[PDB]
Amino acid sequence: EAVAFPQNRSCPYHPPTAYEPLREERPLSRVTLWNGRQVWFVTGHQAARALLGDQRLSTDSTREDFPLPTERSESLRRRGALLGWDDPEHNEQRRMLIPSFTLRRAESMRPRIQAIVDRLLDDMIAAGPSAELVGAFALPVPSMVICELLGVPYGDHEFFEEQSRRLLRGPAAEDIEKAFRSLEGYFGELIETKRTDPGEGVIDDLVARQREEGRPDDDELVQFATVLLVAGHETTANMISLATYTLLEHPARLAELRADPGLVPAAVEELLRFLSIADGLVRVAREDVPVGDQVIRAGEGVVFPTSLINRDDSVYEHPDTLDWSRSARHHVAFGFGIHQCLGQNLARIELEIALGTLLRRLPGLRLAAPADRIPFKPGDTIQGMLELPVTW
Ligand code: HEM
Ligand SMILES: COc1ccc(Cc2nccc3cc(OC)c(OC)cc23)cc1OC
Repeated sequence: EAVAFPQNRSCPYHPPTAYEPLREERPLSRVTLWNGRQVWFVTGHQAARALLGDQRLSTDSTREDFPLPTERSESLRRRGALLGWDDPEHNEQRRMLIPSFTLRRAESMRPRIQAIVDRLLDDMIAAGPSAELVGAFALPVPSMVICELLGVPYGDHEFFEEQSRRLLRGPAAEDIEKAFRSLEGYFGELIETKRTDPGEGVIDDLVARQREEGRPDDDELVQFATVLLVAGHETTANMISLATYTLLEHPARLAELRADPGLVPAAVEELLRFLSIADGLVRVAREDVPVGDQVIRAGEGVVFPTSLINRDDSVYEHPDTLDWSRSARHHVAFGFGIHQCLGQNLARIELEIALGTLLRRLPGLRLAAPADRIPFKPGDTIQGMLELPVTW
């Protein structure tokens, strides 16, 4: 009768079935972790937005009291740049990157994103009448965009796409570490190069702050480049793959987007909301935080089940249904407040161009395998498809 967290989805595009009873307990419920530790489970949309702006919640997975949802994550110590930091140190870091992630900067990259998407679909269409869309499209689009974002030179695009793929797919754990060391090593060299080279992108922008205000040291700069890739790659890739699967499993919603390409921006917001692939943001209370007449005591864990929060029926009528006309505004698929996704302006435009161009170019797109033989991620990680066999 106590509900374990995290759990696997049964259906790639719905929250795990066991959480259903807890949806009625707003704004706070509770779940049990692998070791019997109980944590708060924020089911209320308004409560979730208020808590995610609260400086008394911490992302510091270095603390002995930080809830590690799995036994496997028990090995989490170094603090990860931006997300693994509290303010003021977190804001100091974010302030240096924010100017690279304006909506104007997002908008300026449309033609570069269009060219990446067009090149990958041209290659996929030329290669044959079927594809594994995760490897052929969903995985390389976001890593190639992050190339353009960071200012990786064209000649290095292949190496970068490959090493970023090993990072996610790494046949062996040794491939994941070699890829990581290879990219950190590579970012090191590219910073020296960009000292004695021109360059547009986040890396040149941070070489500029460095000179102009001593600001990012070279090790910090490498950490920023690494987290940007890691935060930007699988999230975007999994939205492309699971959005596609989901669209193919809802023929009448897919037909409305084919009919009216103008709906695609609204559709991307509704898919972010409905899919909520960044499921289960984790905090610990540093101090007592009240919510109504309930108190989250110092040292107690707080889990934000993105997928349920984005299906709060006091905000979204018929929340478990895909609807292109119902405002998906104020969704928390990119989080909210202190740690709200830095790359969300860019992510939205990648999704709009990737899905918009796929639909335009491949009107016959359909699953090339039965939908229940297609593997998807377990409950303890970013949700999404591991493969997506398609034909057209
Ligand atoms: C569909 C794509 C994406 C989704 C669904 C997504 C989701 C999220 C979420 C939910 C958070 C908040 C995590 C928490 O509060 O615990 C986050 C943070 C972040 N995301 Fe994204 N994200 C996406 C794309 C990207 C991209 C493209 C970048 C590119 C650089 C990026 C960089 C970041 C960074 C740096 C943070 C930490 C911000 C901070 O600590 O202040 N993300 N993302
Ligand atoms: C800056 O640090 C990061 C930022 C984002 C990510 C990717 C990510 N973003 C938001 C929510 C996430 C939520 C996740 O699990 C529920 C997850 O599993 C690997 C990755 C997530 C990884 C990061 O690396 C530690």
